[PDB]
Amino acid sequence: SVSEIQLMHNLGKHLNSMERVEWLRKKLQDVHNF
Amino acid sequence: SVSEIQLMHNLGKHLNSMERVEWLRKKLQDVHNF
Amino acid sequence: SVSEIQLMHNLGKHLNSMERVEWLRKKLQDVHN
Repeated sequence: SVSEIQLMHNLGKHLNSMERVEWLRKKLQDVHNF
Repeated sequence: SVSEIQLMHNLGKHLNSMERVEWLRKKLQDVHNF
Repeated sequence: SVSEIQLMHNLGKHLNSMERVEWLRKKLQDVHN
């Protein structure tokens, strides 16, 4: 049904969310430093 | 300062985590019809 | 979707080949010296 390009798009968004959440968790001490 | 192989392994872990959620969702959907 | 599982699985297989080839390439470069 859903094209491969749409699954790839949705998977890409989920991957971005994972990566951005973990990035912020790691750099949260640096963000407080300002 | 992180290796290319490491970037690949970290991407692969995220992908594998998403895959396990989908596998479990499918297994539960079958099971709930008993 | 099981077509989502198929995609994810095939992407994981491509990534595993990319890592193996990348590992070999790096072992070749390290010896090129």
